Amino acid sequence: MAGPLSGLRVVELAGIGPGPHAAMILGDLGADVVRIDRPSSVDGISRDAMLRNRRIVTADLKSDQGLELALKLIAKADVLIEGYRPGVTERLGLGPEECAKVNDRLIYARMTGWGQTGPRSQQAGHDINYISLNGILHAIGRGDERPVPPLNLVGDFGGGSMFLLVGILAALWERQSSGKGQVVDAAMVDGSSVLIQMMWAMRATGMWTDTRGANMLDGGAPYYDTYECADGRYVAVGAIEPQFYAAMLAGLGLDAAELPPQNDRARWPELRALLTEAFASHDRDHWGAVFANSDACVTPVLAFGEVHNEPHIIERNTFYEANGGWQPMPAPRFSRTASSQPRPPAATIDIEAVLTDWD
Amino acid sequence: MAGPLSGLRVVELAGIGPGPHAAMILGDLGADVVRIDRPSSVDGISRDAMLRNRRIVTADLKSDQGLELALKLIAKADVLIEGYRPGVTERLGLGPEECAKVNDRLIYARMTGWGQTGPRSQQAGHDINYISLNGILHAIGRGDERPVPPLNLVGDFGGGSMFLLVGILAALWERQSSGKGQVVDAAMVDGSSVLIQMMWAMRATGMWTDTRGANMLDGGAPYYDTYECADGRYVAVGAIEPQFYAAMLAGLGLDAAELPPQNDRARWPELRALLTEAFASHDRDHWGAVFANSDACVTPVLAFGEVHNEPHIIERNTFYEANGGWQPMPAPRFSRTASSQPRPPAATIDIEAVLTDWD
Ligand SMILES: CC(=O)SCCNC(=O)CCNC(=O)[C@H](O)C(C)(C)COP(=O)(O)OP(=O)(O)OC[C@H]1O[C@@H](n2cnc3c(N)ncnc32)[C@H](O)[C@@H]1OP(=O)(O)O
Ligand SMILES: CC(=O)SCCNC(=O)CCNC(=O)[C@H](O)C(C)(C)COP(=O)(O)OP(=O)(O)OC[C@H]1O[C@@H](n2cnc3c(N)ncnc32)[C@H](O)[C@@H]1OP(=O)(O)O
Repeated sequence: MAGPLSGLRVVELAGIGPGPHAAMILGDLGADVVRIDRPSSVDGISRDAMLRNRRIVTADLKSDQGLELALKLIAKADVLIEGYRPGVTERLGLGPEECAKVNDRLIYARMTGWGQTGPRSQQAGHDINYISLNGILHAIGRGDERPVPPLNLVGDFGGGSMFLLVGILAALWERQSSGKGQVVDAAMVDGSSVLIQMMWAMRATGMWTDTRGANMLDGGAPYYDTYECADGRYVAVGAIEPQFYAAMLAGLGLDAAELPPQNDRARWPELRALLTEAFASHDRDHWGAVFANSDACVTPVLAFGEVHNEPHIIERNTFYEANGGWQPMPAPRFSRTASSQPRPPAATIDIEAVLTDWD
Repeated sequence: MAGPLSGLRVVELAGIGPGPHAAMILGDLGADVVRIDRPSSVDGISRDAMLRNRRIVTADLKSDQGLELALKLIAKADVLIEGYRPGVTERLGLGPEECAKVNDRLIYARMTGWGQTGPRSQQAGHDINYISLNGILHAIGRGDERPVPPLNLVGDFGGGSMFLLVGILAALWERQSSGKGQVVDAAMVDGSSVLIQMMWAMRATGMWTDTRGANMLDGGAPYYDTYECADGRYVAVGAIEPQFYAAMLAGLGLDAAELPPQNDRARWPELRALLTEAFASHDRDHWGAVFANSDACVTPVLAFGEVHNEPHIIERNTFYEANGGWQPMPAPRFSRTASSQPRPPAATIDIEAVLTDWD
């Protein structure tokens, strides 16, 4: 199996959102990932590209046979991933303490939103809930409107699966001294809070306020925002540094002497009005040309369906084609032990066949 | 030094955004992290909490002595992090090949937005630019408005630092088998694409559209969005699963029989209006009480300044008091080798000291 995690063995108790995303990435980087789903489920080969780089197996974990086979897989593996509510694996007989009895090398990775304990620890939730409690959601969107969810990128993935991954891999490094596994407790409410550490840093030094839409990086700054062009499509401007901002102004045709200072916040309304009228005067693809190879920090805001036509995307093979759609190639990239193209979802395998393989 | 990464040595070439965030998380988990800044920028003790769990040293990397001292660190280290444009470390004489001469075990980690090669590889940029090219930014915000940046959470951190960490720690695992380092190439345009793999998966199966504000998780669904309350504050609703949705309706006082179907998208505007009126008739904290211990997936949207007073946050110690204010405690969490509270940024030390300390 190609990639730096060749030889790493992972058991994933099938759930939704962060658990499978983390499992995907371990698979992507060469891990041997076996996913146990319920029989009531799997009516064919999966159509869900997120289940790439998997072997799927079926097993009623409520039955004693189910549990036994499961504990035999875990015995032969380096990592377990579960993202059920706290208590669920315990009650199945697949809890950490049970796992520690058949494999004290196990990295026992627990993916939740609220964490393992505390008042919300049994409440159902999704991304939007976890980021609502720690200040993140409130910071996202225009100042004249209610907050807008940043899809499920910040709680589920950035602050969720990715922290689970770092935990697993950090724990494997620990396991190199100690010869012992341990439990990784990844909660979206915690990981997302470390994800936004910069805002907490800036808040402390007076460089970030709680007012939505009134900061340097939330859309409040005219030089860090999107602009509507003549065709109704958009560009993004990120020209924070003064030298990049000056480069942007020259490409737009605006003389710096006729504008308010870049960082005179009291005159941001005027500045925005000027930049707005300028970008509105030509179409997105015009601005893409003007600013290609410039440091002006102006880029076209492409829709998903146009991404496959962008030269920089094509040339670095950020994406590959698979069963009626582009999908992203593994990230990040490795010079010597490169990942390979992901293996698509495969039909279910037998749990005995797998135990054989793992010897 | 507490945490799973005790004994890991990291040299960080000072930069902005994702590199410092990665180095911070490594530090948080107990890595020994030495950050080389330039003499010209360091003054007092840094007031940037992102620089916690560091030793800071200065050095003109353009001098003969600075280059030498730096190469002697890297000789003794496990990982190097740099986040300059491609070619920059090569020209300083700190490129991968030069480092491979003095330490074939080094994990050489390169954090960029656009990657190591390709047409955009020398273009200045910020988060908003990287996420504009791969479809992410276009998908964020309300449908009748221009896209809104989700701060710098998705390119810099979620698809940036976190992928640099996954690559560093995966490469360390590969090293245990191979005896050798390698180069990790973490590009924000790639990582953020993998971060949003769920949308590409959903797009392939006809369950995600390129129309902004018309999807299950972008704010277009009335059961996955924020709602303004009687007091002008907000709740988040995340009631995707029909059973949680039913529980929310009961708590709102709304008879399901009176309402359009949860997932009849043609009638979402109509459903939204009914839910809007309901949420508007009481204040945020009222809804917080009503739905505590519920699976209705309704949570108060707290501003940063309110987070310190939420019971669930307090009791799990998601934050600690610092210097200027509250900061996120390390994530994720480890049962056996737990992280300690971060060490605040401490004054510049002398590079020779570190070399003594390390050899
Ligand atoms: C993309 C998205 O929408 S992402 C979801 C975001 N949330 C999270 O993942 C955080 C994790 N915590 C949670 O909130 C939950 O996982 C939820 C809310 C997503 C699901 O809630 P629930 O449906 O109550 O599931 P919960 O995790 O509590 O339990 C799963 C059940 O399946 C059972 N189960 C698991 N695997 C199997 C199996 N192979 N065969 C049979 N039963 C099984 C468990 O034993 C449990 O039954 P029980 O609780 O009645 O004893
Ligand atoms: C918070 C935010 O907004 S963060 C996200 C920003 N984006 C990225 O990080 C992507 C990757 N990095 C970059 O694209 C760039 O570093 C930018 C766009 C951020 C800034 O561009 P530049 O200012 O041109 O920096 P670049 O990386 O090209 O080079 C930095 C210079 O610092 C110099 N330098 C670095 N360390 C030292 C030192 N200790 N002493 C002296 N000089 C030093 C380098 O030698 C280089 O000099 P040179 O090109 O003049 O030979």
